[PDB]
Amino acid sequence: GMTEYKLVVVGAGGVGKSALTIQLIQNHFVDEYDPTIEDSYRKQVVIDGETCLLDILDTAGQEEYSAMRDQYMRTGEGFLCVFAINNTKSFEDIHHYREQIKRVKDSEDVPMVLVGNKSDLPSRTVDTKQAQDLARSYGIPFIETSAKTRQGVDDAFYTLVREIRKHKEK
Ligand SMILES: Nc1nc2c(ncn2[C@@H]2O[C@H](COP(=O)(O)OP(=O)(O)O)[C@@H](O)[C@H]2O)c(=O)[nH]1
Ligand SMILES: [Mg+2]
Repeated sequence: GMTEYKLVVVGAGGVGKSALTIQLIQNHFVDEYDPTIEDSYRKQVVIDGETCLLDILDTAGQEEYSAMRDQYMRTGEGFLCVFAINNTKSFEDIHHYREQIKRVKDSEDVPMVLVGNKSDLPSRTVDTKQAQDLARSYGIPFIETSAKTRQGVDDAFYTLVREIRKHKEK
């Protein structure tokens, strides 16, 4: 089969994980989607000339059993850590997601991208400078997205793929 990249979208409820995933996969903005639904989506894409499959888990938080969380984190190759630029708590929550993924994968080298979503809104509590500082501290890219307008969306996911490639070549 063509190469598959197993991506996982994490972040607080309300940041736009589902909207980002559906915009990536289907090229439409779904502005109401139950925050408690967790599902995987697939799309065949071309990234830097490589035809590949993205297998994307749109997470929704706690699981029936924590073992289910640990399972998807171990299976997942790269993580989109999403906050909303107008929600400081969601940004603070990134610290927890960063830690939890590393802790489960038992790794200090996990492909991730920091995503600040909802960039179409003028309302903002997290300045780009602050988000860049966090991404720098993690050694990962930072991308601002709007799932609403699709700005930055392919970049966020394709950049994550490129981070996975960097990890795999070691
Ligand atoms: N303006 C704007 N609203 C967004 C964006 N992404 C998501 N939303 C809205 O934010 C809310 C939460 O989005 P959702 O995708 O359900 O977030 P999730 O809980 O992280 O899956 C919904 O009201 C969406 O319409 C965005 O980029 N811009
Ligand atoms: Mg959702």
